[PDB]
Formats: sequence, structure tokens, C-alpha cells
Amino acid sequence: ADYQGKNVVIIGLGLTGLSCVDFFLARGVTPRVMDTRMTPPGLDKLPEAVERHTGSLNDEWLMAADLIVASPGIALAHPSLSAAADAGIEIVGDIELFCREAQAPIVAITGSNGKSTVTTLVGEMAKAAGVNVGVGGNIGLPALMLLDDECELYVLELSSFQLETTSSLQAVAATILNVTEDHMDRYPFGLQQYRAAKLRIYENAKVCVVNADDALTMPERCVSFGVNMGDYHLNHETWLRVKGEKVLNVKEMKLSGQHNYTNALAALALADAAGLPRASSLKALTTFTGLPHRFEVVLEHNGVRWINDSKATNVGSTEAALNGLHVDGTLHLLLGGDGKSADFSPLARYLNGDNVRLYCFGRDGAQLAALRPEVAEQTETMEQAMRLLAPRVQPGDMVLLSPACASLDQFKNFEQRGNEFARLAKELG
Ligand SMILES: CC(=O)N[C@H]1[C@@H](OP(=O)(O)OP(=O)(O)OC[C@H]2O[C@@H](n3ccc(=O)[nH]c3=O)[C@H](O)[C@@H]2O)O[C@H](CO)[C@@H](O)[C@@H]1O[C@H](C)C(=O)N[C@@H](C)C(=O)O
Ligand SMILES: Nc1ncnc2c1ncn2[C@@H]1O[C@H](COP(=O)(O)OP(=O)(O)O)[C@@H](O)[C@H]1O
Ligand SMILES: [Mg+2]
Ligand SMILES: [Mg+2]
Repeated sequence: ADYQGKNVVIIGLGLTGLSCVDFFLARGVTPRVMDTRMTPPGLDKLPEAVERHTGSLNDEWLMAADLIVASPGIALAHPSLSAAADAGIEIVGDIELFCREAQAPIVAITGSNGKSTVTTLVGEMAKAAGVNVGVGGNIGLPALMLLDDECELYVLELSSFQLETTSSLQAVAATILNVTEDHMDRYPFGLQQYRAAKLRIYENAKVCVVNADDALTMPERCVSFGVNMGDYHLNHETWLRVKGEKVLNVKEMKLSGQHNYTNALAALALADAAGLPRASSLKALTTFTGLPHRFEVVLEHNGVRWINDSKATNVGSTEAALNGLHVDGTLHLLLGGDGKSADFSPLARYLNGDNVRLYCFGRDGAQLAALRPEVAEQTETMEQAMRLLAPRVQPGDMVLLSPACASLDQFKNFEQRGNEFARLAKELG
């Protein structure tokens, strides 16, 4: 693509905005940057030469722009951005800039839950094949930083937000893993508007990998995975099966849980479509131990398991933690943070009985305590909740951080809440 002499404006001074600043500067284009916060995270890391505006969006700069590059954390529906769009000014995100440059096939992964797990699995399958693979996107490594002429395959975790501003993706294999309510504070037209953002991933995809059990993942390019049905499915010992044959006894996997078995099926379907050898892909499934903060046991001490599921940021992932969960004693369940306008009431059916205690914190703590107020306590912070529950923990109990919310209302970055839980569990357990 050619950006020479164009007036380029970047919105957002986080990971994405800084990677876009570096991208343009390395092409001889000096962008201008703005952020609605007065001191965004990347402000200190911004080159001196780059003009910046903070504390609001600058409409003079936006309406003067040839190209607006919007970070995923700002809505296209922001009035300033809709005014620019109405004026015919091109708006893209970093994933769009990436696609225009990439010189290797892209595997693209979205869905309400499981994206990082499936992204990492496909990455491990490529490494087991000896393929030079770049893994990035919403997983936390900005896609523009992957670009490398040696790279032979790209695997991108894509959020619904990133997909909204992307128009040139032509994935070799793309998936929507599942669609359940999330990000409703950014989708005023409801679940179908949220779904429509994710459906963009299939546009011009060579193969579409859909969830046989979730009709909202449907867009002949379509290969399905599922539990009892699908081209890739399970048979219960549980086996992964592909189109009529056993490929793996899940006793060989380090992951467990049905949703992780179907994560493995989706990852295998994407890897197969990307042309990776079946045998090394299956080997990767058996070596992968799971990402930190995704239902991760961080401490087993004195008869008590402390489980860090900090990456459960919506009702669907917390349901997956709770459904069929075995606890010998009491479950001490930590919930709270930024609930993104979610309806939490689907969690209520898991919270009956004499063996569960809720410790709710953060912005939407009261809304979560209302699920079953008689067994709930509310604090301001997670650390307060942890120090409250720690005296009550008995041998046989489980302490689960599975908050059903984003962390941004109280935590500085996207790893901090999980890191803090780990540190406090070690201190307190
Ligand atoms: C909110 C979001 O989409 N975050 C993704 C983003 O990180 P980055 O630091 O660039 O974020 P950002 O776009 O600057 O937005 C972060 C926050 O800054 C704030 N923000 C942003 C710009 C601005 O002008 N004003 C403002 O207040 C918003 O509160 C926003 O929530 O780009 C990174 C690299 O691609 C991603 O790893 C990261 O995913 C995280 C882990 C995440 O929470 N993503 C959400 C979407 C999710 O998984 O549900
Ligand atoms: N397919 C799935 N369905 C429901 N929950 C899932 C699924 N895969 C993983 N989880 C849970 O989703 C939450 C985040 O997992 P992650 O792999 O990081 O997905 P994402 O990148 O989409 O947020 C964690 O609580 C994890 O246990
Ligand atoms: Mg999300
Ligand atoms: Mg993720």
C-alpha cells in the first residue's frame, strides 16, 4: 500500500497505537496521535517528533485526515468518528494495515471464548512442523510487530472490535469458535450486531471452520467441529475423531474439559486447512499445557486448590468453569470488574446449595452479589475479597477467580488481575 504524503491520524495510545506509530515512521510517514485520556499508557513511549493530542478527540485533526487508524478500544460509533466516516474519510485498524502487507497465509481466529487457546494451539502445531510462524493480534502482541519476510505462516487472534475495522483479510482458514453475549456496552444493537462484527472474518476466507453446535458461527468452504456431530468431533475414554477416524485419545492431552477438547478440534481443523502435517499437529496437542490465567491451578496447599481463571471475562467462560465443577468442600468464587452490560443471570443456576460463597468486587460487584445475596459479600477490590475469604478456606475447598468481567475498571493492563491473584493466593494459601 502507499501512504506517502498522506495525513495519517492514529486514535489510541496503547499497544496498538504505538505499534502503528512505529509502522508509519519506518515507512517515512509521520502520523499524528490522539487519545481521549489525558495520560494514556503509551504517552511516555511516544517519539518526541510525533504530534499528539490528549484529553479528547480532536475533530480538526480527524476531519483533516486522509487516513484514520482506530485502536480497537474506541468505538466506530463515536460521534467524532461517525462524522469522519460520513465525510468519506477512510478508517482502518492495525489488522487492516497488517493484511495489506503480509506475505504469508493467515489463520484467523475469533469467537466469544477460546480464541487465545486456539491461536496458541495452532501456533504450537506450526512450530512442531518446523514452520516459521508469527502469532499475534488480540493475544497481546500487535500484529504489525509480526511482519517478517521469513515468516511462513501467520496466526491472528482477532476480536470483534478488530474485525469491525478490517476489510482486506483473506484468511487461508478462519473460525468463529462460538458467539455468546459479550461486549454489549459496545453493541447497542444487541447480540446480532456483535455477531455481525465477527462474521466479517469469513469474507474471502478460503476455508471456514464453524461450530456445529453453535448456529451463530455459521456464515462450500465450511468444515465443522462439534461434540457429537461435525467433521471434527468427539466420541466418548474420549477420542478426537476426524471425518470417520480416531486421531487422538484425549488422555494424551494436558488440557481437560469438553470445551478444551473442542478447542483442540477447531485448532486441528485450522491447521489441516493451512496445510500443516497431521502427525506433528497431533503431537502439539499433547505437549500444550494451557495458557496462564485460563482455568490455571496456581496453588494446591493444605487441601485447597486455588484456581486462576482471570481470563474468564464474560458469562460464557465462567459458565464453562462452573458447569460440572467438582469441589469436595466449599467453592469460594470471586466475581467482578467491568461487566460490559452483561446479563449475569445465567450464572445463577450454578450458585445454589450449601457449598458456595460469592465474593464480588469492582465496578459491577453489586450486580454480581445480587445473583444470590444470602451467600455473597461485596468489596471494592479483589485483594479485599481475597483477604476476606482466606480465613474461611477449609481443607477440601476451592478458591476460584472466574470473574465474568473485564479488568479495566481497576487494573492497568490485561495481565495484572491474574498476576495479582497468583501473588495473593501464594501469600494467603
Ligand atoms: C480493548 C482492546 O481491544 N485491547 C486490545 C488492544 O490493546 P491496546 O492497548 O491497543 O488497547 P486500546 O485499543 O488502546 O484500548 C484499551 C483501553 O484504552 C481506552 N481508550 C483507548 C483509546 C482512547 O482514545 N481512549 C480510551 O480511553 C479504552 O478504555 C480501551 O479499553 O490491542 C492488543 C493487541 O492487538 C490486544 O491484545 C488487546 O486485547 C485485550 C487483551 C482485550 O482486553 N481485548 C478485548 C477486546 C477482549 O479480549 O475481549
Ligand atoms: N470454547 C470455550 N467455551 C467457553 N469457555 C471457554 C472456551 N475456551 C476457553 N474457555 C474459557 O474462556 C476464557 C478465556 O479463554 P481464552 O483462551 O483466553 O479465550 P479468549 O481469547 O477468547 O478470551 C477462560 O476462562 C477459559 O477457561
Ligand atoms: Mg472479548
Ligand atoms: Mg484472548
